[PDB]
Amino acid sequence: TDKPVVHYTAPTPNGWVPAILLEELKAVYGGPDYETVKMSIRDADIGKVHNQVKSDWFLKICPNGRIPAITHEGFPVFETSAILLYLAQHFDKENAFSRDPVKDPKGYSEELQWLFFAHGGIGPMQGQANHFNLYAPEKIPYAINRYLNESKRLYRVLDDRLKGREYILGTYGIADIKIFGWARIAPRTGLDLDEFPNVKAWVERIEKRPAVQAGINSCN
Amino acid sequence: TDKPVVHYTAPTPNGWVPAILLEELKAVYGGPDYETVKMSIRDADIGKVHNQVKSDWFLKICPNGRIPAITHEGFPVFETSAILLYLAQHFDKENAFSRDPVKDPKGYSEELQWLFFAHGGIGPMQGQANHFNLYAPEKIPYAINRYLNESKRLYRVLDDRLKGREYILGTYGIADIKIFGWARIAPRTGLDLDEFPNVKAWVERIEKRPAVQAGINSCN
Ligand SMILES: N[C@@H](CCC(=O)N[C@@H](CSSC[C@H](NC(=O)CC[C@H](N)C(=O)O)C(=O)NCC(=O)O)C(=O)NCC(=O)O)C(=O)O
Ligand SMILES: N[C@@H](CCC(=O)N[C@@H](CSSC[C@H](NC(=O)CC[C@H](N)C(=O)O)C(=O)NCC(=O)O)C(=O)NCC(=O)O)C(=O)O
Repeated sequence: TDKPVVHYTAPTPNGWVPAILLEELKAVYGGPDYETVKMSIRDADIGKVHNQVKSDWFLKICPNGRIPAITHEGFPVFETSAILLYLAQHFDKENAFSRDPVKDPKGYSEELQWLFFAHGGIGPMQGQANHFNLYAPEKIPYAINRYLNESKRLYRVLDDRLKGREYILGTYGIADIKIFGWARIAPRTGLDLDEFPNVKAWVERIEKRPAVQAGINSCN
Repeated sequence: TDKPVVHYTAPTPNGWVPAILLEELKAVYGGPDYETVKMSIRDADIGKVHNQVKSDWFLKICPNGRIPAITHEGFPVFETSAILLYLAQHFDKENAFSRDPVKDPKGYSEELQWLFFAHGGIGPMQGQANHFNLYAPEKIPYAINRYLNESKRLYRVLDDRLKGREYILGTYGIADIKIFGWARIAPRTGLDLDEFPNVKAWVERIEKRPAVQAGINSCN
């Protein structure tokens, strides 16, 4: 009775996103279902909790010792954007949320470019902004300013891409889902989404999807 | 003298990597030939040099205003890893350096996972280590140590992956190429590669390849 997909996750800008896609897929195709394994991302739990991202058994699934990761009938996939691509290729047969590499090589490339932009830019830089507010023991203005300025620059790139559209590649798909995990916590990072009104409306359009709520809530 | 790919680049851990793949492809297939446009990545040059990453004309090719980017018969691709994937899909017809998404969905997924690992882990974090240790106008020991330590953690993940192997996914390919651009300057960043002897031997075997040297040199 095991589900075909197991999602190892935590309620975070990265952990929400495969669950969002899984719920979107279910709403369209009727499946697949998934099992959720809630993992500790607290360094104070290292060694002493089985479901903890540094525990060795989990490194066989995600060698980086971070969430999210999935297994699909035993096959492991780590890194948010790679998980989204995997799930789309295996379950999104009508291309509702993703572009086909064979029939749409240029559109597929576009999708990869925006995923990699988020994966190398928004996620890392907004995460460093969060680091220097929440976790660094001292206030370090050089670093706080560096990462807030860089996050603002990246959100301007995103806002400009959203001008004249409702979604990054026109129709809602996995590039929106990846970025949305971070964009919905942008205010708490110190960005003003009212300064990026295309981004703000896009976050609101996605937040109101029932599958998005179900995916976020599955991580709690 | 036809050049169907134009590579907008600079001699940097990201700039080298598409040129390396282009030269690997040229050695196996006899093409594609390419033009190199050397771009200033310096803020001091903004508005003062035509070939500068924040120039409006370039934002039409790379909306993030960073190198590398390519055009292929006019079609733009930005983000190192997305460029590698595009060039592989379009020119690596015998899959000498890359896995096919249709014929090898598992291997293709693994390749994406390691590219995304590098793109969200090694490049961003080693780039921050370089910023604080090498380029910032003030020395901030907390930040230097944070990003040197995180780089070391990421290199330990890579070193353990390379145990028992010569290349990340068995045969040399685009996942190695992506990380190699950063790993070859790890000593400069501040990592002692003797502490990562699998990474060290892997850097050495890749550095010796004539196509690698040709790609690196093309960015000067
Ligand atoms: N590139 C990976 C990133 C996954 C990731 O960062 N997972 C986090 C929780 S998401 S919460 C956001 C996360 N922050 C952290 O993980 C903070 C702790 C970390 N050790 C540090 O020192 O920064 C971050 O900034 N991410 C940057 C990015 O997405 O590029 C995790 O498991 N952390 C546990 C641990 O590190 O032990 C992906 O896309 O899947
Ligand atoms: N994710 C992109 C990154 C491309 C990139 O960083 N390009 C750099 C040169 S490569 S040199 C390595 C680069 N450092 C820089 O670009 C230093 C300047 C920057 N503004 C800063 O303050 O961080 C870096 O750390 N990159 C992190 C990563 O790869 O994730 C660039 O054009 N800089 C000009 C500019 O910013 O105006 C990719 O993979 O293509």
